[PDB]
Amino acid sequence: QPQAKYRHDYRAPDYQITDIDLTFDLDAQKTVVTAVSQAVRHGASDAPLRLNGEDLKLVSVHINDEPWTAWKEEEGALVISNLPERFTLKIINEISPAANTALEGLYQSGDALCTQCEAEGFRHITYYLDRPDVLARFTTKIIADKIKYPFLLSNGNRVAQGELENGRHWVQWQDPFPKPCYLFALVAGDFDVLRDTFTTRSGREVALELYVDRGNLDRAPWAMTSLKNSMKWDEERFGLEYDLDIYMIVAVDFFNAGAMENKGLNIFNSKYVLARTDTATDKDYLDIERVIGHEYFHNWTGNRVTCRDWFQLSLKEGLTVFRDQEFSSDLGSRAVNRINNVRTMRGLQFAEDASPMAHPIRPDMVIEMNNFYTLTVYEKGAEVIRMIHTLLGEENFQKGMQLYFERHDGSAATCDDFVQAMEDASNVDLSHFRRWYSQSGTPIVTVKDDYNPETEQYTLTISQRTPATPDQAEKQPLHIPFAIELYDNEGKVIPLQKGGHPVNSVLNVTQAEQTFVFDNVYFQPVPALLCEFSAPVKLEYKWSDQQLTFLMRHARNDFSRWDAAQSLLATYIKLNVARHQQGQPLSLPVHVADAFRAVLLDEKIDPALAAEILTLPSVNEMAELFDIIDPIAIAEVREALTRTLATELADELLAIYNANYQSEYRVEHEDIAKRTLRNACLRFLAFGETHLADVLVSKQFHEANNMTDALAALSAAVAAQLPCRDALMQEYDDKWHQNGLVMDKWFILQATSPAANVLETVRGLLQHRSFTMSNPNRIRSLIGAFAGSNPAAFHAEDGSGYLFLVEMLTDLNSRNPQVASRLIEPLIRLKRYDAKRQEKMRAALEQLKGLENLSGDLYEKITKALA
Ligand code: NA
Ligand code: NA
Ligand code: NA
Ligand code: NA
Ligand code: NA
Ligand code: NA
Ligand code: NA
Ligand SMILES: [Zn+2]
Repeated sequence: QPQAKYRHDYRAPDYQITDIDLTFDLDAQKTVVTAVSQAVRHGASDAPLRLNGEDLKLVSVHINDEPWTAWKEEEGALVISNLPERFTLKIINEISPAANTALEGLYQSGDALCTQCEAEGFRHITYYLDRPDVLARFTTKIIADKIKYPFLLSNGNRVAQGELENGRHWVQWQDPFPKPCYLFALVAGDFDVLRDTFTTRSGREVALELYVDRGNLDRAPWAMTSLKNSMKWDEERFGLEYDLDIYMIVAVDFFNAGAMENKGLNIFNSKYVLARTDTATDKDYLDIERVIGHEYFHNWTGNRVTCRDWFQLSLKEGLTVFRDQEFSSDLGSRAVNRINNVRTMRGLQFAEDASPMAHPIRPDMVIEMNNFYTLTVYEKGAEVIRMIHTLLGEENFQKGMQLYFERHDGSAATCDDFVQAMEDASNVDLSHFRRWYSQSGTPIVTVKDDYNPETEQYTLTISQRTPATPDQAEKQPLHIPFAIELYDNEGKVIPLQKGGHPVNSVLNVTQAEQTFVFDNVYFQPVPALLCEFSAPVKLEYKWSDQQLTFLMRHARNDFSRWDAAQSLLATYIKLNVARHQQGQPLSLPVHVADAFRAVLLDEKIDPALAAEILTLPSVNEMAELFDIIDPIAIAEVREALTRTLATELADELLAIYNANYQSEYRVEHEDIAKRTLRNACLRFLAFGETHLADVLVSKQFHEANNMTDALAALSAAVAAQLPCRDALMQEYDDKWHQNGLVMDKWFILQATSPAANVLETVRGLLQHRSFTMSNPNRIRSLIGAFAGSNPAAFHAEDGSGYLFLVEMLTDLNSRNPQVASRLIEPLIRLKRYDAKRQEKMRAALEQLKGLENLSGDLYEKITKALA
């Protein structure tokens, strides 16, 4: 029942706050906050100051040290009337970190106290202008028990400290950069601290401090290393240096999201900090690197230039995601990064864009802004930034970055400001391109071709449309950069030209329908279309199998080779799902299996690329091939396809598995790539002849000298239901039960198991010694993984998965609505399923709609879903 807010309602605030002096008298049960703000009236003389506040106990209100009588509290607010044009506001209020189970505001993480203020959490700390176009200079004094909280941290530099009576002490911090309150942070606790330094290119020496729970210093150096790598890369690639003297990171165990870019004092979920080779996989290492980079990158794209309002979230997030992908891609394998980001787009983001929650990357309407930290705003947002990069090229794109910062450094900006900077600096016209900000849904691009041997011309007829979405009945054509390459019979690229002039290979597809003609095409080409996934679109082209296997062999970009393989598999995934619905077993032409045999035996192919080709689309990517999802058929077909390839390629699989053995473990990209290939081979081998598979898998688990290899073996034992499974699963538990992060991997394998009794096991794990409903990571690794990553069990025909999720959400709605709203997502996809499943999913949603004290977070999603 809160009301929707609308982007078109934006208005400049009636009051600004320029400076705020905060004091916290910290205690888990009762913290007392004193906030002295210097305010200035911009609006009308008679306009009251309206402060946001949630669950605060107001103690006093003074204006220039006069106790104020002209105020009132209303729902979510303190409204203060009859004010001068400039004045000092002082508010004292109380809060209770220990009661804060939602983990928004000031809360408790184990024995630590920490904050999360984005999007609107600072209002849970004191009454404030909790909107990101109000930027203020903060000073923060923190008073606490010295033994319990020996480290008292906030943004910026320490400027004062003292000791008090009765075992208390205090520290005061000042951050010279004006900031919106969402970037405020405070941490209090007892930590081990890893300290290091980075010297910027101009010579600024930056102290780096990573704070971790006592005992975890053995797991901190990789995050420190990645922080230095991120700082170096931002200098080399974007020309950006860190702007303060200290960079602090705190790893906390209780955190709803991944991490948070609070200026000078980032707060991280420990999953994105803590690694050592026996606890963390290669993928953990690269996610640490990604996320460390991402928060660092926000220092410019988010902090030095922030968001005018929350509808502009993608201005920081699309651009910072783009930056983290570029970082990862530059340091590591660009092809593997691009592949993975495309898998995410097509299999997860396209599903959101086809859901009741569909929105443009710059939303128009929001009820609960924490619901809009989405695949769309992030991943599609980054694809839009990448399109700009495609249209401008690197040099002009960097000119646009520089112009963006020159204009907006020190302020809150809009998506439109950013696009204008890019357009003005490059002289590329982005007026049509802007529609990508305002239109939801995934465009479908249909391509037909014609080769004319009399004129040696090749013609592409390209059409686009975006189907209506629930949020938008009106859709219009976009400016779609559509990259192509044309290949002759020997696999060489044909120069693109027309009328004697070269033609850019990025075509501008701007109309509902258009034709493009290329001259001097001396041989009928095989096209590579939408190269490097040049726009976030569904491609419709009538490929032959042979065109696709030809691209798998000859395409110049590794991405195109993988993508061609995906298009080849899509045909046969669809075929086999229809078969499955008719009771018929898997059918695959011999020449398809041969294409994958060729990948395995090709000596020149990068193993990173080979590994991706040999990784089948996930059940989520497979679901996107279909209008109506049959999750049981998809799961069974994926397995049958794995078993068919395991049998047909058994000898080649074992040979490549053995050839990529590595005795040394290194977190190095060539090594990672070999190991990904070897483990991609193991997945198939696990589905071969049982006794061979069992031996191979058990052996890898017991001989692994690193968690990447041990987990790959354990996961294969679960997936193929091998005899060794229960023993290996018990061993892992017995060894790792005290380590939450490591047990998350195990809860995911339990939740995603193909066993017939998976729900009964998942329910039993609610009582496991390593599980707790108080920890978001545990919740997501057991309950989220079941609902979101085991659609076949979640969607069991008896409706048991939906009932289970309802029960869990009934708890989480009151305990932690943000995590609840993450976990409801699979139920809101009901219209993609068959009538009988829809009926049960609607019944489940209607039960949740009637919960007493329904959170705004759930209410928004439930009302869209039931419409
Ligand atoms: Na201000
Ligand atoms: Na001040
Ligand atoms: Na309130
Ligand atoms: Na690279
Ligand atoms: Na054709
Ligand atoms: Na054709
Ligand atoms: Na437990
Ligand atoms: Zn971010």
